Amino acid sequence: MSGLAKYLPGATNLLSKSGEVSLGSLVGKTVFLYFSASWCPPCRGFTPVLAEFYEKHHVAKNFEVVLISWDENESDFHDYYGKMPWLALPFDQRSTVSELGKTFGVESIPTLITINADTGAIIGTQARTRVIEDPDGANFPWPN
Repeated sequence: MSGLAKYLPGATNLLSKSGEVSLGSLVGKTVFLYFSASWCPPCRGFTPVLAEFYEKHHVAKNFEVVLISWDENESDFHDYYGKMPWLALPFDQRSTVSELGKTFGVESIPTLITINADTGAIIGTQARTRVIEDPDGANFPWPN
C-alpha cells in the first residue's frame, strides 16, 4: 500500500488541475502537506514563495504539494485552490483535516509537513521555515 494511506483515505483521489490523481501515483515522491486557507494573512505571504519553490524544483527533486485546507466553506476552498499548481485533499473530507491536525500538531497556518510517499514516514515538520532560509532546497527534504 501507499504510505500516504497511513494519513489520507485509501480510495480517495486527490484533486488537481489536470484530473484527479490517486495516492498511488505519488509513489517514490516526497510529499508536502500544505496546511493553509483563504483569508489568512501570513498564508498569502507564504503561498507564493512555496509556489516558486514548486515550479522551480518539484520535477527535478521529485516532490508534490497537497493542500490541506482550513477554509470555512467549499466555495472559498475552490477559489483559493484554483490558483495553486499542486494537489489538494477534497473539501468534504473535513474530518481528515482535524485528524491530521492532531497527528502533526498543527496549531496554526501556514504549516508544511514533509512525508515520504512510500513509507508514510514523517521527514520533517518545519519545511515552512526551511524553504525561507534555503529557497533552492540545497538541504531538501530538510530532515528533522
